[PDB]
Amino acid sequence: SAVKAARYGKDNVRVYKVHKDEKTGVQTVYEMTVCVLLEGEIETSYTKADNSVIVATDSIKNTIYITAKQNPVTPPELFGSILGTHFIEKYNHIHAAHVNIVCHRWTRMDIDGKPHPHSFIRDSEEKRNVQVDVVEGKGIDIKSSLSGLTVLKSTNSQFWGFLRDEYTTLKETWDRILSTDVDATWQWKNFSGLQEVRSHVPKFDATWATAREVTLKTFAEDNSASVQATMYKMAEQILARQQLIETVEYSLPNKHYFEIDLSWHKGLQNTGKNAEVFAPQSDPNGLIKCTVGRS
Amino acid sequence: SAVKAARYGKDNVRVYKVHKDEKTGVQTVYEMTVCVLLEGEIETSYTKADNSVIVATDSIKNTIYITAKQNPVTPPELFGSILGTHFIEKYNHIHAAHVNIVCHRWTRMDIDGKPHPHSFIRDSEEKRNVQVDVVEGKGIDIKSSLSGLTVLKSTNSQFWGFLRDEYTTLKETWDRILSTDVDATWQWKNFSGLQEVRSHVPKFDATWATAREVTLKTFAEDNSASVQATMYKMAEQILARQQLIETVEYSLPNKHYFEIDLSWHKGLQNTGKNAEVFAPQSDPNGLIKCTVGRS
Amino acid sequence: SAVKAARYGKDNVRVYKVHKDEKTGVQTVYEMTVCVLLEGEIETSYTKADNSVIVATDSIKNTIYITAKQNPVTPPELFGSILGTHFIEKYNHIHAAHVNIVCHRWTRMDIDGKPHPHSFIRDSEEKRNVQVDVVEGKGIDIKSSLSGLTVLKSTNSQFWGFLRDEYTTLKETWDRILSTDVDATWQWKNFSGLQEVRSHVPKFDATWATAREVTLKTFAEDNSASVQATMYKMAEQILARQQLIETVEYSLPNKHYFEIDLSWHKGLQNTGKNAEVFAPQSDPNGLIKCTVGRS
Amino acid sequence: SAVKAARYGKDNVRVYKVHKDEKTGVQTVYEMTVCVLLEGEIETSYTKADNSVIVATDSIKNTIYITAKQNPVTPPELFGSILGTHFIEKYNHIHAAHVNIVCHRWTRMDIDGKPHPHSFIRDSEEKRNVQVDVVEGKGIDIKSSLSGLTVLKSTNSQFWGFLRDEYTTLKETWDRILSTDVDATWQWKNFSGLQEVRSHVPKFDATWATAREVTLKTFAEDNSASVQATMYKMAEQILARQQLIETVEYSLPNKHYFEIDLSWHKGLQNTGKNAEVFAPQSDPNGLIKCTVGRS
Ligand SMILES: O=c1[nH]c(=O)c2nn[nH]c2[nH]1
Ligand SMILES: O=c1[nH]c(=O)c2nn[nH]c2[nH]1
Ligand SMILES: O=c1[nH]c(=O)c2nn[nH]c2[nH]1
Ligand SMILES: O=c1[nH]c(=O)c2nn[nH]c2[nH]1
Ligand code: NA
Ligand code: NA
Ligand code: NA
Ligand code: NA
Ligand SMILES: [Xe]
Ligand SMILES: [Xe]
Ligand SMILES: [Xe]
Ligand SMILES: [Xe]
Repeated sequence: SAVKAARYGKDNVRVYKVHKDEKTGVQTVYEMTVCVLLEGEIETSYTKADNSVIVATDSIKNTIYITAKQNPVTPPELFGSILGTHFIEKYNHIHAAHVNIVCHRWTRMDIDGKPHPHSFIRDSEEKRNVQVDVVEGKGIDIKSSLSGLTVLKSTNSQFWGFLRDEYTTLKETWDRILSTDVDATWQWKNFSGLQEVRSHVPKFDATWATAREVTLKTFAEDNSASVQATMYKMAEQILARQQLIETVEYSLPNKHYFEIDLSWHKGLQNTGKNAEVFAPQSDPNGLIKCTVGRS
Repeated sequence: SAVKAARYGKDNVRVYKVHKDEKTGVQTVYEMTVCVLLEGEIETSYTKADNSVIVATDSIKNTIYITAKQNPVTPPELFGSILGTHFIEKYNHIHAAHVNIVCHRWTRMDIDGKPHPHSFIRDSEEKRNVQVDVVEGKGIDIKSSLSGLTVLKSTNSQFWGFLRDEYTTLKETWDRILSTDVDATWQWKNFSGLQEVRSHVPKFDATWATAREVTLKTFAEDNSASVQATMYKMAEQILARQQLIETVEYSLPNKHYFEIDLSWHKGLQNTGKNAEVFAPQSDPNGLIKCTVGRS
Repeated sequence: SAVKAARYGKDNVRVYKVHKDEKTGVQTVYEMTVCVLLEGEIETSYTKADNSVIVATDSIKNTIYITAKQNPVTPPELFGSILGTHFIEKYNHIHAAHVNIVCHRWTRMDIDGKPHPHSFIRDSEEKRNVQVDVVEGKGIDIKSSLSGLTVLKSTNSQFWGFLRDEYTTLKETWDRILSTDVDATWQWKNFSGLQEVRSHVPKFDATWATAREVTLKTFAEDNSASVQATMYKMAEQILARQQLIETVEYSLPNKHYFEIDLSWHKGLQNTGKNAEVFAPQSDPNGLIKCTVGRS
Repeated sequence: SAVKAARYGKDNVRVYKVHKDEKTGVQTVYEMTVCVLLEGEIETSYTKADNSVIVATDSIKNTIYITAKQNPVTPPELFGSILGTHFIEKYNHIHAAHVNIVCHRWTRMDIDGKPHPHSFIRDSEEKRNVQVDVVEGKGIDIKSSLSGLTVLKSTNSQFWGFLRDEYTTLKETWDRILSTDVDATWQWKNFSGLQEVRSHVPKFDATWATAREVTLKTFAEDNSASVQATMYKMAEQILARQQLIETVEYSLPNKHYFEIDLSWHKGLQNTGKNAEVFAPQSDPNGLIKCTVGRS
């Protein structure tokens, strides 16, 4: 037997950083969860109990804190690239670093219509994420994403004209609830290294903001023919607005809300046009995915 | 042996309701999770296998949907009171109903600066809750609450002057991070029945809004001497603003963020005045509670 | 306004302890999660920012580790009583300690039919818990429990003869699946103090074992007329076997498994006597509680 | 823009099946969670709102229940292969089916030393899983796995001789706790179709059992030089025992238990040879992976 693939490192490293503006007194906080996994010439730690090739995962953890101390942590695409580059440059025998970062929301509070200088609220479990793969001699591959964005529209969703056979019971509908948790990933063109990532820094926040805005607007305004059709419209628009993106991937659950027939009880009408009370279903759920790229 | 206490019913009943304004086309959604437990002359179902006294939990579930169809579901204090009253009035041998309601946020989306007529976002896992106890001959006891409101301030929190003995290692501090998840409960004076609850209907939303606003403002503005001192200030203000509240209870975790000493690494300064990078601690956590009532 | 009630302390303190037998080489591990909340003359920390009355929650955490170092941690009833007593005796102004302990399973592995000396497996998320309230001048109140014991029987459960009215759709049944997660609590007679708790030490593990065995046997053997009837049989037997228990409380979800009618598809028979494939329901669930005491 | 990849289907489909032996009266239950995602000529549902190509996810759900009714559900490798084959054969334009199955434990209860005929216990959250990819013209690819197997050994784990540089604070150790949650996946050689999968049916349960046994024995008996070294030993043995496996992958968290220095308190000795009480760390954690194949 032989080692075909191996990676190891530290997961679930929680990091908080504060920036203090001395002029204005305004403080800004960042909180992330970081995972770093390394690859390289490390097979002998598995096969021969040779620990000499291991950069201890505890040291990886230290490195994350030190790197956050000495560098900006925003945008996360830049921080991840710095962190990944560090490992492949510092260690001769490490040839790839894989960095995943989940950014948690700390949104500045408004108190009496004014932005507070040092108080923050977690407005939703929506995350902004990055996956950065730094591979020696092959540059930096970055996938950026938003996840945990939960939305619902109460009308202007339809689903009819699907295949009907002996396995089908679903009725066609011209008016239903549509609710989902959005997972959207945009993959950047490969970057040659840290200098190139630095040169595009302003595009990272702007593209995140565009992806979010396009997702919300399209969801709200599309008279949706299906999850498939609506999500494709989202991805098409993101690609049109940022030339440095190669692909956009969406993964969307269809979180079902079922009509409840109450007619057994005194002829109460609660279906079709009269539907007011619905039963949200925890499971099962549709799951629809698509990756859209350029012609 | 004897039955000393018994209650039974249906938990985790998810309910969604939509209101459609025909004039404006505007839709408003409500989504809740409901639990109803009943008490009464039901001991024989336990001791004698006498099911004749059991209102099936499946029927309780049906009743929740039917009641939501025929009544407003907002404010939840009113809906819970209607639901609880139904059971004690309908069934001679049922003498108490305990209704818990968790309201989930569906906040109307703003698209291009305008409120969308039928699209909604889950902005945070913060909940608004009620517990309604309807007891035959003893009226209606309502506890209202907000929970899952997660906040952090990066300065203007202190903690010094605590007891120091041979079990103490904690250093006094004049500048720390304070972060918590707020659980706040206000208990209404007992209501004689549904007519009285209906007469106070406008106070329920207003008091929730006041409780939330007081919590946020006090947290942000208090130069906090301790969690204890800050939370007391919150509760005092809520009681001053709503005479129909008897008690206010807060339960607050102290979610710790630890300094990281980096001096071992090239004398890097990251403690005290130089602290920028911190390690959020998942556990353990302080837990501080208090119930404040009137003199 | 006035402080009506207050308690504070440290939650989620994870503790592991190992015992090493030098003679046999056998090691035994214990892992717990501990919460300690204190009450006493501490109102001024809330009302006057007087921290002098506060035993820091960080010190409480230290005390838990120190106490675990110097004392046995098993049975948890004894450990909790030692820990709670410590606080009320050490601190003049602290008059109550509330200690909750969750014990996690680390079951010794059998390798080739032999018990391994130092290797363990987490066989299920079932917990053994205690709640210990130590109140100065009023002794020690202990509630012991097991929770997270998940069981299912595929037949020998019935449910018929319940109340039928205009809210009822549930069909009577003479053969159904019954599945639940068992939460069972036995409350000990009040103990005068630590000496008395020590004198009953062997009863704690034995009664836990009896409670577990009675629960499992009764569940498996009862041709169940309802959850209510079966759980009462459990509680009755536990009270008969341990005179030092005053009350037994059970809280049992009814985790529903629904028949699936497949007759629409080529007349396939999958209901009643022909039911083979079922749909487990995540929610809603019945919830049935009862507290049984002595005549 | 163009669709580069697309798949859609139903996730989180809970299924329970009972087998009743009429001769012995013995019942056996199976409970699973199933996900089925399809690929094929379905791009037009995304790009042109052409639902005619969509097999509704609701129909996929129906198909899972119907297939479970008409076929054995064990071993899951066989059930998944039947289910995946169904979709590619039934629908001309569907060319790939991806089936994931999580099997939940329902272990027969022993009551008074005898196996009970119809009562079961969930002994741990350990799962047995399969991923089956059925691709038209390319056969059936099966990955089998166990996950959620949580173990700890209190000694006979070491970690020394790792790289030490200016980022290292970790002390070398010759005696530590090792605890992990095991995720192990074995990938079968490609099968030409359902006939071939059927011909190997007895190997599926046997290989699962072997993988489990090897994992437990090696963990318990290895005087571990590192997680890396121990896991490699596991994978090597599994490959030696089943020639039809091509690769074995392990993914293992290193769940840390930290010594607690208590010397500040009356010189109490709780480190090194005197370490008895430890602090389990919820995060961060090491994460170590490896894929082992044949020379
Ligand atoms: O077994 C281990 N492997 C590792 O790679 C490591 N890094 N720190 N501690 C460790 N333990
Ligand atoms: O055992 C049961 N008890 C109940 O109270 C009930 N209500 N519906 N089904 C039920 N089953
Ligand atoms: O605000 C606080 N209150 C407390 O009681 C405490 N104990 N340690 N740190 C603390 N902070
Ligand atoms: O939008 C939808 N897409 C689908 O593929 C589907 N299948 N059932 N309902 C559905 N809704
Ligand atoms: Na390198
Ligand atoms: Na009544
Ligand atoms: Na005292
Ligand atoms: Na096909
Ligand atoms: Xe969508
Ligand atoms: Xe606070
Ligand atoms: Xe039961
Ligand atoms: Xe391991």
